[PDB]
Amino acid sequence: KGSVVIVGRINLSGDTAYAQQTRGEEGCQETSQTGRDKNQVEGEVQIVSTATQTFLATSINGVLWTVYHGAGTRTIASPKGPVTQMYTNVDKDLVGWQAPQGSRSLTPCTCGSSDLYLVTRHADVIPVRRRGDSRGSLLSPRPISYLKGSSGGPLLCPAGHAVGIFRAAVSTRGVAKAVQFIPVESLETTM
Ligand SMILES: CC[C@@H]1[C@@H]2CN(C(=O)[C@H](C(C)(C)C)NC(=O)O[C@@H]3C[C@H]3CCCCCc3nc4ccc(OC)cc4nc3O2)[C@@H]1C(=O)N[C@]1(C(=O)NS(=O)(=O)C2(C)CC2)C[C@H]1C(F)F
Ligand SMILES: [Zn+2]
Repeated sequence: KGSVVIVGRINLSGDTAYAQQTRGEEGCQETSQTGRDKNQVEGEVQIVSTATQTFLATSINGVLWTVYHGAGTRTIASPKGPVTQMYTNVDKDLVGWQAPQGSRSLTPCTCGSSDLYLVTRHADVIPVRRRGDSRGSLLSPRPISYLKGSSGGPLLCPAGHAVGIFRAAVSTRGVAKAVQFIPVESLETTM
């Protein structure tokens, strides 16, 4: 199987969040096969792809994290070739690689806030009220299509620190009312 390939990023550096593509589909396919990606990486949230799926990956404490149901056991493409996973935990739906050079890492949240913000692959910043260790409710529910492809993205606190990794959606009749996530403390324990 090919490598996971970084194909873009969510720019959060300014006052406006927006998605940027850094590699098109043909270059993605070639890069997945070789595992050799010479593109410069920037930012905290990467848009990633395999031959068959696209989703997100988030750098926290020097590790690029994403979901097992997107990446499986795959390597990630890098300037020196394929890089093997540093963490794999199917029971948490969690994988991680060493963060690529040029990426910036989020810091784990320590403030205990229950007012969260989910960042999607379309650079929507969606307010979420935390409802448990691994769940939060959308303040404004919306069709699940708006969340598809955003697994591996971050939930952030009001200070912009990482609270969790988006894993699954709670959907009733196609409407997403809540999200389910990997708490950052599970990542910290993994580390
Ligand atoms: C394979 C999809 C996974 C499945 C089902 N799931 C759901 O969300 C479902 C749906 C009904 C919506 C389908 N909800 C749902 O279970 O809710 C109930 C409340 C929770 C409690 C259960 C959590 C289970 C998490 C999970 N652990 C796994 C572990 C190992 C594994 O090994 C193979 C596969 C695993 N699979 C898992 O979950 C996930 C999903 O779709 N995640 C999102 C996404 O965007 N993925 S993606 O980027 O498009 C992608 C698919 C390209 C990568 C965020 C949504 C976005 F769509 F909103
Ligand atoms: Zn915080």
